[PDB]
Amino acid sequence: NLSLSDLHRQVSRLVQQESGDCTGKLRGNVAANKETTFQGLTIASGARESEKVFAQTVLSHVANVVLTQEDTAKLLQSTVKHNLNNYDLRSVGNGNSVLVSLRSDQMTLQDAKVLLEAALRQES
Repeated sequence: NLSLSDLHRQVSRLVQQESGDCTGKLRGNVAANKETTFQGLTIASGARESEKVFAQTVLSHVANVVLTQEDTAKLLQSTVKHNLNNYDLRSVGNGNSVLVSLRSDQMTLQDAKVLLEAALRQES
C-alpha cells in the first residue's frame, strides 16, 4: 500500500483512463533510507511519506501478532541504541506482547525484520 490519498489518486487516474472494470494490481519496492537517519520523526517533523507507509505497513502486518520476550528484547536494544521508544506494546503474556501502534512515522529495517518474522512465525 501507500498513502490513502496517493492510492486513491493512482486508482482514480486508472478509472479515468477507462480501466475501471479491470482489477487492480499493486506491487511496491522497499528501499533503505541512506539520506536521513532514524530519529522517531513524524510527517510533521521531517519523516518522508514513504517512511510512514513503510512503518504503517509493517504495523498492519503484525496486528494481533504475538511478540515473544525474545522479539521484545531485540526491539528494546534498538530502543536503547536509538535512545527512543518507537513502539506501543501491550503485555499479553508473561513474556509476550502485542504491538498496537507506533510512536513515529519511521521504522528501521532491522526492527521491521524482527516484527515481520514474528508475523511469519505466528502464521506457520
